[PDB]
Amino acid sequence: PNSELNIYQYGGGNSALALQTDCRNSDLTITQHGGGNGADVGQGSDDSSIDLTQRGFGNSATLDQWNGKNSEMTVKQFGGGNGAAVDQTASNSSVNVTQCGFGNNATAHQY
Amino acid sequence: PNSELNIYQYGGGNSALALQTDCRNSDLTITQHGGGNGADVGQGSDDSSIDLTQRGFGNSATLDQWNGKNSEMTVKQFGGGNGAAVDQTASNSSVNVTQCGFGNNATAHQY
Amino acid sequence: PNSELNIYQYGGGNSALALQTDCRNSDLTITQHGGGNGADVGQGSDDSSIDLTQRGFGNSATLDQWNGKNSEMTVKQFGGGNGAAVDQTASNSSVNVTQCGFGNNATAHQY
Amino acid sequence: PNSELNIYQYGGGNSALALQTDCRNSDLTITQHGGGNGADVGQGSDDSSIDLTQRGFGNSATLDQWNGKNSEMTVKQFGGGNGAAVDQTASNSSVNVTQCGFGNNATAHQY
Amino acid sequence: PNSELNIYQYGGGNSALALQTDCRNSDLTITQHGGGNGADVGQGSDDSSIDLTQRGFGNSATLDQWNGKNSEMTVKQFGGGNGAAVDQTASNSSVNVTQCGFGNNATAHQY
Amino acid sequence: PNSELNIYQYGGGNSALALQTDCRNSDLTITQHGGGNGADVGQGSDDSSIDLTQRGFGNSATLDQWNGKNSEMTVKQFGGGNGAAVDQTASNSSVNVTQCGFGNNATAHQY
Amino acid sequence: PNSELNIYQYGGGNSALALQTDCRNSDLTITQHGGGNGADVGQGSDDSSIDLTQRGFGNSATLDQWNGKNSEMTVKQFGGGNGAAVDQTASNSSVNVTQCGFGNNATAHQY
Repeated sequence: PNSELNIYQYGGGNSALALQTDCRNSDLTITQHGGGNGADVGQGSDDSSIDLTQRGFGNSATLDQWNGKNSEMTVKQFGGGNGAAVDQTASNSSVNVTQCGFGNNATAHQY
Repeated sequence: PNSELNIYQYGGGNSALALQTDCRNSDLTITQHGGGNGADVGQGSDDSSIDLTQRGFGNSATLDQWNGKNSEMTVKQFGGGNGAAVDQTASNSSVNVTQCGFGNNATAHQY
Repeated sequence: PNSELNIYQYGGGNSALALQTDCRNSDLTITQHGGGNGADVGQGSDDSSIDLTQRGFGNSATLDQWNGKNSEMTVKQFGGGNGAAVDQTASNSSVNVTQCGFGNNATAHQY
Repeated sequence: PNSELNIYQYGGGNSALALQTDCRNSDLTITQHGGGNGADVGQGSDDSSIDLTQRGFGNSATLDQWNGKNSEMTVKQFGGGNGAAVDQTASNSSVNVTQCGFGNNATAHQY
Repeated sequence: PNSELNIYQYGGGNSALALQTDCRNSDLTITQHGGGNGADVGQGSDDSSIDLTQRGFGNSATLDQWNGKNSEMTVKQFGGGNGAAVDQTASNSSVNVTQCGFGNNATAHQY
Repeated sequence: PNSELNIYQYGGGNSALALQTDCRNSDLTITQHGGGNGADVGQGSDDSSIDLTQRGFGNSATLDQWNGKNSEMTVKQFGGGNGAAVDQTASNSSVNVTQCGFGNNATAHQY
Repeated sequence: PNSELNIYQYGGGNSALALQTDCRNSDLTITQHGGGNGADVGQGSDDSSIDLTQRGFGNSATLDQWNGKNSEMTVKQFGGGNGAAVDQTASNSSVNVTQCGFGNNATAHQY
């Protein structure tokens, strides 16, 4: 099972927690640009992907992709203080969240 | 097999376009409070729900839920100039967008 | 059972209440142009259609189509302060109200 | 039962009340031009028609068709202050009232 | 069982503690350029590799790769005061941490 | 094969090169205190130990423990500018070099 | 074969060259105190020992122990400019050279 977890941080004060378990041929990528961005990502889904990109300051993301197969996550937060929380369990399914600006809130649930 | 689509406007200058076709056992609800809020919503998903509530001024929402089953979409825009675009094709899934404040932008795509 | 309920509002201060239940293969359409127009429309009839058009200011319509089949109801209110009250329960039946001008009152019941 | 109720009002201050019940394959039509004309028309007869035409001001009409079949009732009031009172219950029968000018009163009963 | 642990230190004030136990056909490499960089690396995984490179000043790294097989760790800290903490126990898995700038904190967990 | 290679540096300008290959059940330790100390150490010997201690400034040590078994090398350099060059291939043998002061040169070979 | 070769140097500028080959259960020890002392020692004799002690300045020693068994070699040079050259090959034999003062020269051969 070729499973890859990548964390790239540029700037200062960004924090990332990542978990990949029982997750075969799947990719989890976190890329944070700027400052004070927080990420918490769990992936336990086969042939699945999670891409998290935060660019700016004070953005928060909590992502959970569990039990699914052939499933995709994209989260892109541009700006300041945006909040994202997503759970994805559906198979052959995809979730996309894109927040631009200040103070955005998004919660997504796919079963 | 009951299908309901509802529009409520309170205030002035709010505009709503709604479409429900091939959409069985499904509810689409559109409620705007205030002024200048714009909504364009399409629902063709069985056993599915759309709820958009706009409260404030200049909020814009474009919602599309097609080919899904047992799917729920909720968009709530509080304040001014919030923008939301939501696409929903997954079955047994939920999208929730909650925008608070001014100038918020959110696009959610869930397949 | 393609059931569609459409409300289009252009201008300011228009209010529409629409209800569609137990209503198969049926369309309800409300179109408001101008200002201060009030609409209350309920439809529970199979293979039926409601068409309410209000163009002007201060027009009010109360429209109820219940327990009929293959029934068409149309109200067209042009101008100011027109009042229409229409109840339709007869099957395979049509009601048509046309008001032009100011201060008109029209009552129609079809059983 | 293709039953149609039509109200056309042009001008200002005209009032029309129309009732259609148990009235199959039948037409009720009211046409008011001008101002202050009053109409009260009841229709409960199968395959039968009412045509009321009031053109002018201050004309009053009280019209009832009940329990008839294949019955035609036409009232035409041109001008000002004309009063008409017509009751029709006979089947396969026709009532025609024509008033032109000012202050005419006409009463017709057909059983 | 060819097990190699290499440490290269250039400059001054860099300190590194490295432990390799029960770790067959596996490579652990530490390379520090500059000053005041701290490293603590434990490797007990078969056919696994850990590569740590710190370039700059005041960077801190804590890396634990345990019980895995065919597992890769890459940690690269460029700049000042970066902190990294990574634990990997998953087999056939890869963790990559890259920090650029000042004051980054990165945590990686892979089981 | 529990094989551990540790280098501790306290102070500034110290440089340490260490390689451990084909070396089962063996420890290589380098400890540098002060400034500008240079060490290069290779270990390929089974059940062997390397202890290099440099305390001061400008000390240089070149240590090669190859093809031996049950072999110990200890080199201790206190002060400034000491040079030691030691090669050890003999099995069940021990080499001990102690330099105190300034400008010492010592060469040790054991086959 | 427990074979030990130890060189202890205290002071400055001391130089020692030491060779132990084919020499089982044997000890070779050099102790130099002071400055400029030179030692060159080869040991290839079984169950035998070499002890060289130089205390002072400018002392020189060339010691060769070969093909003997159960042999002991001791040279003690105290002071300045002392010279010692010793070859031992005899079995069950001991050579002892003691030089005190300045400018002493001693040659020992035992076959």
